[PDB]
Amino acid sequence: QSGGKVADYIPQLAKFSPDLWGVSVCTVDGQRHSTGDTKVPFCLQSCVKPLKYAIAVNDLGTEYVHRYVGKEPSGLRFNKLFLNEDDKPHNPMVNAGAIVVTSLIKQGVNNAEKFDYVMQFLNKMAGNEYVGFSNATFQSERESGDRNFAIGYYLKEKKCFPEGTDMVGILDFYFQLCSIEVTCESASVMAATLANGGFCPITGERVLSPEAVRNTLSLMHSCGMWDFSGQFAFHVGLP
Amino acid sequence: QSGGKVADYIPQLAKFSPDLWGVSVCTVDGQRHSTGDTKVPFCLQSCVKPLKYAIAVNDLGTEYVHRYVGKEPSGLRFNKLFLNEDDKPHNPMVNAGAIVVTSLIKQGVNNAEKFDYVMQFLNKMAGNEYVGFSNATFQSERESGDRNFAIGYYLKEKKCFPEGTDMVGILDFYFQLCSIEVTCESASVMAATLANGGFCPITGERVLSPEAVRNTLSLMHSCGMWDFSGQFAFHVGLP
Amino acid sequence: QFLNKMAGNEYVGFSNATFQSERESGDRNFAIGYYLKEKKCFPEGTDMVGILDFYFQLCSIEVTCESASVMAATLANGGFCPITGERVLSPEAVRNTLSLMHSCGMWDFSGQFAFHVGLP
Amino acid sequence: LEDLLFYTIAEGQEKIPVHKFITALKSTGLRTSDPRLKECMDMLRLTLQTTSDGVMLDKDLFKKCVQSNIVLLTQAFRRKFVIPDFMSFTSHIDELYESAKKQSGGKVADYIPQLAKFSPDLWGVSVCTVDGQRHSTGDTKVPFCLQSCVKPLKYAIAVNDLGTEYVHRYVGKEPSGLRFNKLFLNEDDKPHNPMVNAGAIVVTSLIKQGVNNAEKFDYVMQFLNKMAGNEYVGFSNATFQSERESGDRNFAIGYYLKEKKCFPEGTDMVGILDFYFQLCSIEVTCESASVMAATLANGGFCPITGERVLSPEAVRNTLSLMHSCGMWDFSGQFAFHVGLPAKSGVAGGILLVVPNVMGMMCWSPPLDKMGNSVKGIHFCHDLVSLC
Ligand SMILES: NC(=O)CC[C@H](N)C(=O)O
Repeated sequence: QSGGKVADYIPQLAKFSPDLWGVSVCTVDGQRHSTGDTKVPFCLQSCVKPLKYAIAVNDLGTEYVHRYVGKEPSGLRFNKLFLNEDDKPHNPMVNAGAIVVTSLIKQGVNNAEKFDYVMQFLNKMAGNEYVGFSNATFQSERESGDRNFAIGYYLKEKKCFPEGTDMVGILDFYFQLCSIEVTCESASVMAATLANGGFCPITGERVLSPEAVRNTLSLMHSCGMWDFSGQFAFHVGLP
Repeated sequence: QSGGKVADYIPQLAKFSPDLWGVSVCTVDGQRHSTGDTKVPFCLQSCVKPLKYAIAVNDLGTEYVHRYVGKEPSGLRFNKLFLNEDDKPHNPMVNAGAIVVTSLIKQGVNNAEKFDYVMQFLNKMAGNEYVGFSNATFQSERESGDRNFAIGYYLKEKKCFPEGTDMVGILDFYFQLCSIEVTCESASVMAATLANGGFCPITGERVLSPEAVRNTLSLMHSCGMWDFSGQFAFHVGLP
Repeated sequence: QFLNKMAGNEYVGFSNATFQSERESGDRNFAIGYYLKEKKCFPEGTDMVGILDFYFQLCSIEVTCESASVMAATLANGGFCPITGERVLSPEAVRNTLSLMHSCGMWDFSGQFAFHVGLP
Repeated sequence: LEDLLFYTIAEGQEKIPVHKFITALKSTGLRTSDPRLKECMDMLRLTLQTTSDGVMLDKDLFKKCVQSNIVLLTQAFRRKFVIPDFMSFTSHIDELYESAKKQSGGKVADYIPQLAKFSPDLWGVSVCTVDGQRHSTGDTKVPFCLQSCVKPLKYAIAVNDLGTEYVHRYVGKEPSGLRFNKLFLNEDDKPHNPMVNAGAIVVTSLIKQGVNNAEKFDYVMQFLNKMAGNEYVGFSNATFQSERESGDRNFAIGYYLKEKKCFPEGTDMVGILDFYFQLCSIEVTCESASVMAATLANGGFCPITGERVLSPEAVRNTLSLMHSCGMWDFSGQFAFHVGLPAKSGVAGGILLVVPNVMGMMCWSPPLDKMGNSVKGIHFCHDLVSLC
């Protein structure tokens, strides 16, 4: 297959060649295998949202997490800015829900220790694999991502944020979470910890509560593919 | 629980008592059990749509069925009048998709044989149980149902109908299909034929193809509960 | 300076108290500005944040009713100040802004205002 | 010519096992992950699955297979490298490591609270030579930030890209004699040298002035990766979120420089300051940083790749600047006792350079009151006293 249309916005993402292709496999027990360009690092744009939702749930309880976000598919593009009948984001998967669930994690703590905590937790989840940070793609999407700023200002205007929260710092933190880079082999440990009962497939450590894993699996099955989620559940039927 | 708000439109449907409540259960093997007032007949409004979708798929092939209807959730009420980017209904569960899939079932033959055909399939699925027809709720919702007429005329204006199809007759046939009434015990035989691989749990015969059963099960799991489908999959996770 | 020329050197102040507010609390305007920046409907080489702050400053100007009586009177004339008689606005600009105020100068109430009052 | 050295490795037998071939290769100090011998390494890999003998290499296969690395292997296996008897050198390094482990020091980090989380007993030393010999001990695999140790590197980048006259049009080349946090300029209202914070800010203001930060960081990271031989050059975002909400002396210095109008025309101070924080937030390991200070120990040529990175003029200029004022107020004492071009930082790293011989890296989170690691200074003193 050929496809095309790599990336127009975020010009740092457009520098990748279109013929890059790699697939990594890791099972629950530890059986792993990879082919292609699996050693090349790449960013984790929008793929960290189920992970950060799991972190927020495991830290704060699902009722307190869903006090501010819904659990329904939006039915439109993730860039489209609108709320439900209750003036809330539709799901954590879309940009508004991602911003709100970034607001929940460690509300009384500054950005540096928040990033340190989430990076330590994700490294524990990854079995101390390679988890980097592409600062080149963080300088981009910050000076060029304008739709996310509009969504954040709309959410601040609708007063859907938790009290005593700065919108600009939370949006920058969300950009930092989106700017995390992993390889395909390192991301094979991802989607395997939550494929298990919250335990790491390699180290066997206790990482996530089973409730958080079940909730994020249900959310990925429901609206984990934007408008293509219905067709994906119809044909593939996998989270 | 109490609830409230029985039915505003379809004034024939508003005559039911608010404390009326019963549950019937039937399994794949054949054993069944029911409690309460299960013998009382009631209309199958908006519940026959997975059944008619299964009939249409089993008779026409899923590619020809989905040539006109998409397979994505809408995210809004079933009475809402809008289409997707491709000027098509989002899914067969909403009213527009139901109208389009009723337009496909035996398009070359008039209503008199079409109703007999779908009633024969419904009786074969039900194992010759009670499948009645509440004419009182068919005379109502035809003189008072106005949103369906607007939706059908919008679909005709968008030219999403098959060639050589009358809008008014197909809409009347859709009303007739929605006006079919069954009891709780009789409807318990339904949703068990498609719980099996298309085989009737009572007669042991074959009714539906496994592909049609899988397709309608996936669609009902995805967007079979309107805007509450996401919450239903989150909490219950059953079609 | 030009608005003072239009006002005939009347009282035109600047309420800084209402400028500090609506800057830390006006969030819908920021969303609109970022949406316009995302849609690329700005002139080339223009900073969105500074332009939005300038727009807030223009909205933060304060005048009295007597000073605002000279307002809507230079443009009620042929662009000349009713008091000083100086050349202020070109007649084309006055005609265009009068037509725009007559058309959509009252938000959703503009149609009813033109139906009943029928004045810009 | 490879046959005689292969027979010298051999004891008379024509067939030599691969286990014997990898034996004593570590004695030569050349690691197996060198891209120069990546042809030979890929040869060994492909012959390991397909040999039909089991762990064998044979003379004639070695003769026919090696087609581009004859010179390097001949220089390596006849002890033609600049540092012979590498076992004695590693024993000396281990003895100095054991001697330096006795000291305690203290005062790890007060400001940048993310930097204060490091263990005070962490200690590691990495060594790399010009030819390609390398050896590391201790905690050499732990990543750490390159705070103030990237300033000679960015100065070399700026000089190599802009010319020394254009670089020094804005920055002087004299030591200051005070701390790097001190806010003052020279008689001509210019930063004293690129090593202190003001000079670092001004030289970050010069690199690709017409391009935004997104491509500037990619450019400097490409140069750093070419210098490091595609080793681990990461980015610690945790220490970049800190030192931005808590680093106030740098903001005051930047505003003072903006007031003095020493910046190039059409430059935004805040963006350049953020880019400077990003440049100082780059993290590396001791092994990865050992590849650095060896490219500039050579004539701008990377010891691992063998390619060309920097002009010799830039290398000479940054070596002279590191020799002159590479240790803040301790530069005079360091030249008096050690007399080698080295650069320190608030992280704890020491970029000790021996010109045309070998490069080093010493990591110690505890710091002196002046701004240098106590263990690294003691290690350098013991090294210059012994060898
Ligand atoms: N040694 C250093 O000062 C490192 C530079 C760093 N930006 C700081 O101001 O701390």
